Amino acid sequence: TSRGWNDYSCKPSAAHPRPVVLVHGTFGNSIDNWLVLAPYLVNRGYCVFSLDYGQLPGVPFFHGLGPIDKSAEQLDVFVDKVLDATGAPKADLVGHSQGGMMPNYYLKFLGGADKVNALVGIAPDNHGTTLLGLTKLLPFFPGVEKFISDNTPGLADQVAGSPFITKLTAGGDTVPGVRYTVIATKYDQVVTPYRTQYLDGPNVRNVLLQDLCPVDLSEHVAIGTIDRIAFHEVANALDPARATPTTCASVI
Ligand SMILES: [Zn+2]
Ligand SMILES: [Zn+2]
Ligand SMILES: [Zn+2]
Ligand SMILES: [Zn+2]
Repeated sequence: TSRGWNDYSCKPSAAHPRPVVLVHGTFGNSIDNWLVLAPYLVNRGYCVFSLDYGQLPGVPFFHGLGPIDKSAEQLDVFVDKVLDATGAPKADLVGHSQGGMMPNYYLKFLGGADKVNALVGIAPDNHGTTLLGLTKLLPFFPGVEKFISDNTPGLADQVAGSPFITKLTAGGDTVPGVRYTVIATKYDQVVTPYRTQYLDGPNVRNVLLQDLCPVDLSEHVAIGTIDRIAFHEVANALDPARATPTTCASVI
């Protein structure tokens, strides 16, 4: 097999020689965040893999809740396991929200630079957010509310000015060797101002969703779960040689 989703017998083809690792957001998991994007990439011939991270005992389905440094270590082990199995030298990473930000910890402090070619962030909180902003996720994930507080570490670590965010962004945003893409939406209600999602460096491409389609009004959750315009742009970043401009026509 040269395509699949969590199929560890998958072997990346010559057209798509790097396997893709998908990294969910806050309150997400390896399956539900990626019900549209994973098949979408499988149909374009990628070997796709998705991990669970930040699990809290007694809270199935809703992850990204444990300490984000520990989450980055889970990502570390998971990428090694995907590379050990596929044979490939490097993986490409796609992440939504927390999952677009957390891999920068792996890249910067756990030697992920070696093992990663590209990091694509969809609505990533790259310089953190507020607890108030994170509460705007709750209507999409009701039932998680009773198991969390302001001290839930996966939430507190995302707060702009936290010890975690301070450590992560003390130096520059990027690490040499890696191609970074950020896809943001101006209607983001969770991570504001939305420009703080953007990365800075020589090898960064920041993209505003509404530049691609002016009438795509996706907010924070939609952009990383169901938005095919966003996902077309993800497919461009994963294979820049065969990229084609993303317009409203990608909505199907
Ligand atoms: Zn499910
Ligand atoms: Zn899970
Ligand atoms: Zn390692
Ligand atoms: Zn920065």
